Amino acid sequence: EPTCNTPSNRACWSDGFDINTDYEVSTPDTGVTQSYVFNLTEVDNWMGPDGVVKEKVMLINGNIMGPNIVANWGDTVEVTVINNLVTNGTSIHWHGIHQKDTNLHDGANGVTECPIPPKGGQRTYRWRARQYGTSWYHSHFSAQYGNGVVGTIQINGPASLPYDIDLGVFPITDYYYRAADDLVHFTQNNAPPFSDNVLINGTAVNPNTGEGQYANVTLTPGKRHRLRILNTSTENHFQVSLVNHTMTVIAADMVPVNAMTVDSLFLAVGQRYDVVIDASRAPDNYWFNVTFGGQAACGGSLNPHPAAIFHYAGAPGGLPTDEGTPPVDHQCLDTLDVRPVVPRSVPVNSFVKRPDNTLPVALDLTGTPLFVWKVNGSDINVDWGKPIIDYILTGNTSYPVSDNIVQVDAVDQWTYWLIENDPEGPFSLPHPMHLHGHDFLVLGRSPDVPAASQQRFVFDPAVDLARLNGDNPPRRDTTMLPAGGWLLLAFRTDNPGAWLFHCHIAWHVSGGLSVDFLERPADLRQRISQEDEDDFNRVCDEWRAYWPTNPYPKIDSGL
Amino acid sequence: EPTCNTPSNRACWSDGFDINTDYEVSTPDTGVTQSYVFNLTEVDNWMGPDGVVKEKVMLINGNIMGPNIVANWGDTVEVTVINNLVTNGTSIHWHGIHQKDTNLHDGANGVTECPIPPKGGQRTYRWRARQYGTSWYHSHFSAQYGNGVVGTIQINGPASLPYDIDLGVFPITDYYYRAADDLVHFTQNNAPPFSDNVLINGTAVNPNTGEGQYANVTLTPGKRHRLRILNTSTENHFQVSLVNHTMTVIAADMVPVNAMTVDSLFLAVGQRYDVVIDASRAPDNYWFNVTFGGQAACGGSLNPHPAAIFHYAGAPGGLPTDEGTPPVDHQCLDTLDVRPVVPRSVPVNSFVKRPDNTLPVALDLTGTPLFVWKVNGSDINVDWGKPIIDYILTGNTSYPVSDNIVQVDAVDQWTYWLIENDPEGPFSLPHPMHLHGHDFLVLGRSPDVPAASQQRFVFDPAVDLARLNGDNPPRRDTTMLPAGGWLLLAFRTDNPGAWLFHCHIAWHVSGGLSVDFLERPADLRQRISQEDEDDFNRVCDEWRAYWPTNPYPKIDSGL
Ligand SMILES: *[C@@H]1O[C@H](CO)[C@@H](O[C@@H]2O[C@H](CO)[C@@H](O)[C@H](O)[C@H]2NC(C)=O)[C@H](O)[C@H]1NC(C)=O
Ligand SMILES: *[C@@H]1O[C@H](CO)[C@@H](O[C@@H]2O[C@H](CO)[C@@H](O)[C@H](O)[C@H]2NC(C)=O)[C@H](O)[C@H]1NC(C)=O
Ligand SMILES: *[C@@H]1O[C@H](CO)[C@@H](O[C@@H]2O[C@H](CO)[C@@H](O)[C@H](O)[C@H]2NC(C)=O)[C@H](O)[C@H]1NC(C)=O
Ligand SMILES: *[C@@H]1O[C@H](CO)[C@@H](O[C@@H]2O[C@H](CO)[C@@H](O)[C@H](O)[C@H]2NC(C)=O)[C@H](O)[C@H]1NC(C)=O
Ligand SMILES: *[C@@H]1O[C@H](CO)[C@@H](O)[C@H](O)[C@H]1NC(C)=O
Ligand SMILES: *[C@@H]1O[C@H](CO)[C@@H](O)[C@H](O)[C@H]1NC(C)=O
Ligand SMILES: *[C@@H]1O[C@H](CO)[C@@H](O)[C@H](O)[C@H]1NC(C)=O
Ligand SMILES: *[C@@H]1O[C@H](CO)[C@@H](O)[C@H](O)[C@H]1NC(C)=O
Ligand SMILES: *[C@@H]1O[C@H](CO)[C@@H](O)[C@H](O)[C@H]1NC(C)=O
Ligand SMILES: *[C@@H]1O[C@H](CO)[C@@H](O)[C@H](O)[C@H]1NC(C)=O
Ligand SMILES: *[C@@H]1O[C@H](CO)[C@@H](O)[C@H](O)[C@H]1NC(C)=O
Ligand SMILES: COc1cc(O)cc(OC)c1O
Ligand SMILES: COc1cc(O)cc(OC)c1O
Ligand SMILES: [Cl-]
Ligand SMILES: [Cl-]
Ligand SMILES: [Cu+2]
Ligand SMILES: [Cu+2]
Ligand SMILES: [Cu+2]
Ligand SMILES: [Cu+2]
Ligand SMILES: [Cu+2]
Ligand SMILES: [Cu+2]
Ligand SMILES: [Cu+2]
Ligand SMILES: [Cu+2]
Repeated sequence: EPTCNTPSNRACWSDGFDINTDYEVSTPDTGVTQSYVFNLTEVDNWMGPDGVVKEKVMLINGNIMGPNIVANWGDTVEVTVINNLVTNGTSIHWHGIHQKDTNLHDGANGVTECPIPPKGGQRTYRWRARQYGTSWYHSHFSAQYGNGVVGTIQINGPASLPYDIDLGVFPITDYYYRAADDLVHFTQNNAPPFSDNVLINGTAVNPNTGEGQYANVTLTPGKRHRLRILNTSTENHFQVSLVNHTMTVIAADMVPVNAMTVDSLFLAVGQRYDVVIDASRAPDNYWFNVTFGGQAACGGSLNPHPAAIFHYAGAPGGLPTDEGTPPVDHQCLDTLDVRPVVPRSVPVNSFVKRPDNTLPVALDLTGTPLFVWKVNGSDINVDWGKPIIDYILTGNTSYPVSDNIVQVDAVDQWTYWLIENDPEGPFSLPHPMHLHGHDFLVLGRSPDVPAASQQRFVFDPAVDLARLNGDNPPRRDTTMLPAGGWLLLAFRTDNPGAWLFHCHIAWHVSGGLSVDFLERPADLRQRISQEDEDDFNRVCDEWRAYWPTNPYPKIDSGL
Repeated sequence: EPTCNTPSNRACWSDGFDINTDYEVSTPDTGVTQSYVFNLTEVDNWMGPDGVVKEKVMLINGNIMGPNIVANWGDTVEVTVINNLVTNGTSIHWHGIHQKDTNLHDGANGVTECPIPPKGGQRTYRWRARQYGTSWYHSHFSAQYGNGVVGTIQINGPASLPYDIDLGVFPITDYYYRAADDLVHFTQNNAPPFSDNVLINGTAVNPNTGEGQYANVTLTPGKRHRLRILNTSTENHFQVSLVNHTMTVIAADMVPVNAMTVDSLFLAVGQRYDVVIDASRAPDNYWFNVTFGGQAACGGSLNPHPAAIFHYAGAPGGLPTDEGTPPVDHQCLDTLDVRPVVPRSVPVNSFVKRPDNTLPVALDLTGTPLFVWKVNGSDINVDWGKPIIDYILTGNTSYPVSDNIVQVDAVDQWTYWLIENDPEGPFSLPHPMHLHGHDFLVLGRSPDVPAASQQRFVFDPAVDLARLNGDNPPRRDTTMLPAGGWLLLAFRTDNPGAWLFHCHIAWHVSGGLSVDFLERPADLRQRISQEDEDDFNRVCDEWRAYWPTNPYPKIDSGL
């Protein structure tokens, strides 16, 4: 609960708690729990928001996304997930949510937990709100969030700007007619398709039948407005802009940033950015355009102009008439100009490339299926019925090779990670790289160049040390790995558990694009409570019980 | 020679020849032969126009391009080609030059001749210029033209518009510091690289050092000028545009067309557009920009802004100052609005797909190397030491698979060809499809989408007969095959010959992307002259004899 957060002062929140408070080491005690249930059901022949009937959808409480969770900073959020799907396991991952000492509530099935069984299994997740900002939650069961298992989190708190109205979440998703497993088998041997449409907060028009409707957001004239924009796509990466208006980014993912005003923004998959918009132009209807760039290397759509309408309150109705101007091609690259409100510094001199700090990504085309993704020479392939948490608990330390375990014992230390992008391969792609348990610092990346340019860059200290940023760099949970090049990441081992680090393109992690940071194993066995350990075996026993009866194979990594 | 061709009336040419004559059935008798020699040699460590030193080049008379051939409508062109390369054969193909019953001069090694042996090998081509306009010549000995065995052709004749100055040729080319064979070798297992630079009339600035010079054309203020723009690249497809000026296309490849005024034009490898430009703007310097569109699906260059300077005679020196606006994205597609001055009509109310009219193009990844191109189940591979003409002349009619033979017996009839671009494959790229011996009709294509939009079209009678056009359609020798799509074209069988039909990207034809039209083979043998026969046999003799002493392997189609 806030006591001094007001339109005129958003930086303050409670006594001793504000925009300057280091939220990773200090949280509010509110005593308040927001409770939620997620009841999942498979719908066949469902008539989607643009007119088109889909073969099958996977639906939370029978809507297009689940419940929009809202808690305040300091609260707890508890969610009982009941899986009334026909065949599918599930497991809800809370994206952006650090899980500080609650690794078991992470929802990375095969890693932190077995999936809840179909036809009625259930499980309560509970975690603390030690961050405030905009994130979201979705299935990590192979690519099922692409079927509909997904929604948003708003955990309210201080902002790095005053604003009058919080317009609330504005999520954006690529939207395909073919269901998520059809799409996985399809991308095992074939280039990912253009999305059939892009939904904006649930809705979009069919550029071919005219059915459906635009998102319609009403600005109070002369008021400033927080809008919380997200990319919930399985694959599209997006570029966004508001015709005749600037957007001032006040946070990226769930990390508040100094005010940074811009004409457009790239959001990858899993990215979010909260922004203020000042309704100070002429009363009217303005397009909100979704565009794309980086020469389709990070997706596009058969809808050639996905859009929403921003309508000033008092102005006539109907559609915008200024088409606007195209934004700068952002080239499948996020902006590294953002600067956290709450600093971090680490040194960006000393750097040595060695096998224990380096994650080489490589598309193997010489197997079956054609498109297989490998980190440090192995495609991930978790065991759904034998998560890493059952190894931890039963004391087994011989993790399979499939598991892609990257072991980190150092306690509370900064660790630097070189992620390499198939500099050697036949070709290289944009990958949206995202970390569970943690926000990383984006120390640096290989030169910014058009995405489809085939140029290949190997980290060199002679030239690349000079390019690193150790002084309050971007901190967030999702960033771009450059086409044919390299990302230099750093994270503080401040959270024992098994924490995935993967590309967030549903087809890519599906095909092998993951690691598993085993972060501080022995500490982790101790901080896992009896209620979690016990709930872990129940769900695991039932699943293992469920699994052999299931009429369909596992046909991908599990993630 | 012309007797009435003046700036005010370009349509006339001489007594009985004019812009309306059907140059495919009627030619001037001038009795004039224009003679040329091409003395080809290997130079190692050669400093290119942009200040950068290449490992190896193959040049014609010690320059970056060979003689600029020039002649009147009617004459003969007779070029002795003396091969003073170390290791490689050569065979100079005259591209856009139909070779009316001069098939053994077409310069397709493996098809119409053996390679001219290295170390003083020698052969003289003669063909009649029964077509005026702009085209070009280059090697066909695998990818050798990527090294410098290239140049251009201007057969003077009437035009579709009056103009005061012929600015003469302006060839545009991708420019790669690596040597052709290495590039071949590379693209066998890797996406093709963006060019290191683009040369315009033979020159470019290096955009990393500034060394070199811009191409620089003077305009006589107030005058109408004709520029004969060509795309001579191994790969890049280009978009061009003149800042603050229009261009009127008065010809396409060697087909004049009715005048068509545009803002910018797309040229695929091989293509040519003569245009008219009126220096009617303010006296100044303007950038002529080469840009790319179609989402790098057919091109890119690491020079961000290849440009030349169009300088108005009388205005001052220095660089153009108005940077201008990017042309439209032409999506890797040639324009089909173009109308030949001498029209052809065929029927388009009536088509049926069959094996015998259907070219299925296929990228095959299942083998060695990674990237093999297949048309109708087979990657072409010709035999430099037994050319299909040694078959026609030995009455041997048992052609290997490899040669990708297409027997068209019909005498002087329209034949229809459905070309399919891997609608089933893992992905599909545009291809510049080039027919030897003929100009084709472009009846049509799959409809026009973004080049990387992943869309797959199969020709459909129901839907696609209303998209065809038998009423004077673009006529030309190169046109685009759409990514995942199709193309329908036609030619008359008025030329007994063996005629390659292949994608002009050096890499893809090196890879297998060809067929061979064995056009009216019975007709062919009666028509080879004693001197053509014996000369073909001589060269074949010295090639077959040279070949066992060649130190490198053939690694590619041959072509
Ligand atoms: C989870 O959900 C769907 C249930 O429909 C499964 O997807 C189907 O897989 C079958 C068997 O491989 C295919 O033949 C169907 O085409 C798929 N249909 C759709 C609509 O995707 C998937 O197999 C399931 N995975 C598991 C292990 O339960
Ligand atoms: C914003 O979205 C709008 C509406 O979807 C886009 O407007 C379309 O513009 C195209 C492009 O010329 C027109 O042919 C359509 O008729 C427009 N739709 C409407 C309803 O006006 C708009 O172009 C987007 N603007 C930008 C920069 O992408
Ligand atoms: C054509 O000429 C070039 C002349 O060098 C040959 O190219 C070389 O090929 C060898 C053998 O694979 C390589 O080691 C060299 O690196 C190549 N040099 C360059 C710069 O490309 C090529 O083999 C010749 N081809 C034939 C068929 O004789
Ligand atoms: C056309 O070509 C010029 C040739 O390089 C490009 O213009 C710029 O080059 C100047 C040299 O004057 C540089 O300062 C700029 O960085 C380049 N222009 C920019 C930033 O766009 C030019 O852009 C090309 N323009 C067109 C018409 O698309
Ligand atoms: C899930 O929703 C269904 C409606 O389809 C309802 O019948 C059922 O009781 C719900 N499950 C639970 C335990 O909430
Ligand atoms: C959007 O909603 C507002 C407020 O209720 C209304 O003024 C307007 O009619 C709507 N316009 C659109 C985008 O269709
Ligand atoms: C990559 O695997 C190698 C070789 O097996 C191992 O020595 C190395 O430390 C691994 N690196 C990472 C980053 O896990
Ligand atoms: C070819 O050019 C060379 C120099 O490169 C010259 O020596 C030679 O005489 C010329 N050869 C012929 C046959 O024209
Ligand atoms: C082409 O370059 C040549 C030099 O070989 C020059 O004489 C000519 O005028 C150039 N063409 C144009 C259009 O500038
Ligand atoms: C281009 O040539 C013209 C005509 O000779 C001259 O006026 C102009 O200064 C030249 N410009 C450059 C940059 O070389
Ligand atoms: C394609 O191949 C088949 C042989 O399977 C043949 O029947 C057909 O004539 C071929 N099509 C063309 C145009 O070559
Ligand atoms: C733009 O995205 C892709 C293009 C491709 O060509 C292949 C892929 O996966 C194997 C891709 O993801
Ligand atoms: C843009 O052109 C290509 C892209 C690719 O990714 C592979 C290729 O194989 C030849 C290509 O030609
Ligand atoms: Cl996370
Ligand atoms: Cl030709
Ligand atoms: Cu996520
Ligand atoms: Cu996550
Ligand atoms: Cu990826
Ligand atoms: Cu994840
Ligand atoms: Cu050619
Ligand atoms: Cu040709
Ligand atoms: Cu091709
Ligand atoms: Cu050819």
